[PDB]
Amino acid sequence: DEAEASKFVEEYDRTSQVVWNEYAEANWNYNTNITTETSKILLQKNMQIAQHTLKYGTQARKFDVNQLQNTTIKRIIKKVQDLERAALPAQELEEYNKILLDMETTYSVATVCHPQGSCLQLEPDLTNVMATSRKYEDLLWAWEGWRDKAGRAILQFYPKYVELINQAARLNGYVDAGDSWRSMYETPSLEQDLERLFQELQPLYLNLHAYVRRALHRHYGAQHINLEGPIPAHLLGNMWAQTWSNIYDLVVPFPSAPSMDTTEAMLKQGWTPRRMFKEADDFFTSLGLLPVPPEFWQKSMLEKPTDGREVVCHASAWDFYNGKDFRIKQCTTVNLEDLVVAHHEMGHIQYFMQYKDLPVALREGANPGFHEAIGDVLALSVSTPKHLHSLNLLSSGGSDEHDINFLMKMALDKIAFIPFSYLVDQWRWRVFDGSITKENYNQEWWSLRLKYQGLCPPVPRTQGDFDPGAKFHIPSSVPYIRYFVSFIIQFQFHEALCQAAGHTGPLHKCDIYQSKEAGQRLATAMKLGFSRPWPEAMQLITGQPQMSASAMLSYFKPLLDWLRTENELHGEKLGWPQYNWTP
Ligand SMILES: *[C@@H]1O[C@H](CO[C@@H]2O[C@@H](C)[C@@H](O)[C@@H](O)[C@@H]2O)[C@@H](O[C@@H]2O[C@H](CO)[C@@H](O[C@@H]3O[C@H](CO)[C@@H](O)[C@H](O[C@@H]4O[C@H](CO)[C@@H](O)[C@H](O)[C@@H]4O)[C@@H]3O)[C@H](O)[C@H]2NC(C)=O)[C@H](O)[C@H]1NC(C)=O
Ligand SMILES: *[C@@H]1O[C@H](CO)[C@@H](O)[C@H](O)[C@H]1NC(C)=O
Ligand SMILES: [Cl-]
Ligand SMILES: [Cl-]
Ligand SMILES: [Zn+2]
Repeated sequence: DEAEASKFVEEYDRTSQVVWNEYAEANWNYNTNITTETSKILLQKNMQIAQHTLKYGTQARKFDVNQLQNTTIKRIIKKVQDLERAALPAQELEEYNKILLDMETTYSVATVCHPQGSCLQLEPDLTNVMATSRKYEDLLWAWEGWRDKAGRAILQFYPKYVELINQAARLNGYVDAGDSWRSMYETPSLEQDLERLFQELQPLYLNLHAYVRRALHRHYGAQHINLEGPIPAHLLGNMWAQTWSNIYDLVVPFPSAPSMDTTEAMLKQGWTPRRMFKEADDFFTSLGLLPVPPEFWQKSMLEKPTDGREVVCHASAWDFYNGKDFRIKQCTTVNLEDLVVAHHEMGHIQYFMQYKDLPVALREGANPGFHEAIGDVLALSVSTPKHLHSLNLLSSGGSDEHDINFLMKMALDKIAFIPFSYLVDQWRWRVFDGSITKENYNQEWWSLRLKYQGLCPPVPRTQGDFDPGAKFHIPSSVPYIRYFVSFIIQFQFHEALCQAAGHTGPLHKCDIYQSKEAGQRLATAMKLGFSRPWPEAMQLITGQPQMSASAMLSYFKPLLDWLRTENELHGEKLGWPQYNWTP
């Protein structure tokens, strides 16, 4: 048993390093160069990695894991027993691989055209319309057009995708794909834990929602906003209304305290995508954390190519499983939003670099939420008016009015995201368990959009619509609950790191730049990779083991007080009791 187990793990690790590296190369080549040739080569490398996964997975299942002495070895073998998609018979596997490729390509190439006129891509064109347009009809054209072209096109693939991903999950001992995905957390209480955290953020979200709804009523008119109903989904400055910070101009608490056009500041000062990533790299090293290798700068795709290549523009970070080659792929735009995204992606890279010496099976975050949180933690400090001023992107600080303005800007991103990030996998888990059929995909999506976010579609949906498909993570088959987890725990990390850095005063005023004490907490946790259950890494960072909304609540407490006073004086009804309302 124990000698065979150790040898197996050693053999698994050295062979996986080679196969995964080769696969990552082909995957990268496709993602940064969408052609028939790179598609063919990718689909072929799929079969190579599946061969390897089957070989070692079949072998791993011969071990009685719960009868093994060593913890690290037992944990590796348990994981290898899960073949994931390689559990599918050859015919279903090739079909599944092709479906995944087809969905990603469809989404990444979709355009929205005026007749006899120009065609708009999602990045940057439609994103910019959603962020900057203040015309109801122009916002609707982009919102609907994007769903018409990307969402509807995904529908033909989705039922078969569901069938095949569920089949793979069952062949690996799970009840469905949702079961398989949730198991990434190793937390039996997950669904209830997440529900409790969501409920805790309700007073803050409802108050933000009511305040923003009033400001939209002001701008877009009484005929288009029901002050007791859900908010039309196209008015929040973002394609998915998942973050609302682009309508800051419509909702400024104290318009007498003006803040700098940060984008114009970045453009004027000649900021480029490369500069944005260099500044992120500097923040990590200021903490005593690792710099990205010279290779990163050579091989990364940090901006949309202009040589005619079709690419997957959605930001992502890549581990090539050799401990040397790490890359980011991002169609970076020069603005504050993408500066935050650059930091998020550099957090993934930092995690890769930190756990690079673990066996490849353990080269994952403590849970998927941890991997998402790292970059966002640093970005919280980056976002402070004090720090932005030090980058010469803001002029100031430290009036109460500028303070509530700052908290509002942060809430529009961080608070608004809470119900959306909770909502995506509530929908998918119910698709995977068979409670939502292909007949009810869209209707149940909107039911949840209403229930959790208090949003309504600006135009009634019809048969053939598949709005979930217009969101990257759906055709791309990337689990989403990690983002909800991330947003809760990143505030816990911020609080702990700030304490470790000797910050006193309001949490939202903390900037951990150059804190070696903060860097050390992060490094120790990240080095664990997936080697221990996640509460150990939580414990290392925060001095306790639990997920908790208390840090986020504390961060936003002065804003909650302000919102309650403001909403009360205008007599807002919190929530959307007129829930059937649409515009
Ligand atoms: C359970 O098994 C794990 C895994 O073991 C490893 O993989 C197996 C498949 C097999 O190949 C086996 O031989 C191999 O060890 C054990 O985890 C390892 O534990 C050791 C000792 O704790 C770790 O050794 C460190 O190695 C790293 C570099 O690889 C060094 O940084 C470090 O070097 C020194 O540390 C000492 C501290 O005493 C200092 O004096 C020095 O300054 C220097 O820093 C260690 O030598 C090793 O990293 C672990 N490997 C993995 C993969 O986790 C584990 O010990 C076993 N547990 C039990 C209960 O036996
Ligand atoms: C894009 O992919 C094609 C395969 O069709 C390849 O020939 C070409 O070299 C690639 N271009 C770049 C920029 O690498
Ligand atoms: Cl939608
Ligand atoms: Cl996840
Ligand atoms: Zn991420």
